[PDB]
Amino acid sequence: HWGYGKHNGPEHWHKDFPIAKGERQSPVDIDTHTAKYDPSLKPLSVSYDQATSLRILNNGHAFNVEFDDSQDKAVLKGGPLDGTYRLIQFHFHWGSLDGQGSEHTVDKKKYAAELHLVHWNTKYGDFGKAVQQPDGLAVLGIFLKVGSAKPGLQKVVDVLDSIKTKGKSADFTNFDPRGLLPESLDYWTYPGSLTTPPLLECVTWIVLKEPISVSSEQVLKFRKLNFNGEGEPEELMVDNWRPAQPLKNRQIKASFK
Ligand SMILES: CCc1c(F)c(F)c(S(N)(=O)=O)c(F)c1F
Ligand SMILES: OC[C@H]1O[C@@H](O)[C@H](O)[C@@H](O)[C@@H]1O
Ligand SMILES: [Zn+2]
Repeated sequence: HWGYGKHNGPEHWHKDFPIAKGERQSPVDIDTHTAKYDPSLKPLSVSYDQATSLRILNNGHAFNVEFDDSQDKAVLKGGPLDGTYRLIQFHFHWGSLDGQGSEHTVDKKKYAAELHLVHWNTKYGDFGKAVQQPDGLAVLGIFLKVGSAKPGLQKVVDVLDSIKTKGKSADFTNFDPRGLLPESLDYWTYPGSLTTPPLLECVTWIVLKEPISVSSEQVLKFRKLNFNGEGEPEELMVDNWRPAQPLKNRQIKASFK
């Protein structure tokens, strides 16, 4: 099955998932000079006060923090979005070293990691139907740099020892994703895809300009996770990022002048 290694990684995905070579693949490099301020973007609304986290899962590619999306609690709206998008999960991509790990790049700069908060468009009823639509998903992407610790991340860090290997999960209730946001909501936006197989072209990407800082100790604990299952030879879960893909017939819009 697909992964991030030499024999199953991003350069192989197109064989099982030919959309990998499609017209609106993600991630992309964000050329800050070419991105254009868009006055038609409405204010972005990140409304996470009633979020209900449930569980954290090592899926063999990353770890997902899952939310109760059975009703409108944690939602994203405004900006480029038409209607209401409900938070279903978040996860990260990260590197083996601090100089790589992000999926999006900014003027070709790679960050140490990238957080993805995944939301589905409520007009389609469920996530599965949403991923059959060109506007089914909105992913809020947040870069991580290594510096001061992010206090709101520590609860995630401290549970990772209990989900070291593929297929392990743990209760993860009462986690507040507001503690993972930077101060500014300035963002870039463009139409793209899932960055993992099945690579479906359903996503409105909203990538925040301001990174969050996490400590070296925090990201080092991400790097102790395993891609493999329990009892199998250890393959550290590192470098679980897809590189930038061709922009093709797309423009990146900026929320800020
Ligand atoms: C199918 C579940 C799923 C992912 F596994 C995933 F990695 C992403 S991503 N990296 O594009 O944010 C999604 F948006 C997503 F919906
Ligand atoms: O034709 C002019 C238009 O070209 C488009 O490619 C740009 O996105 C618009 O901002 C611009 O007004
Ligand atoms: Zn992701």
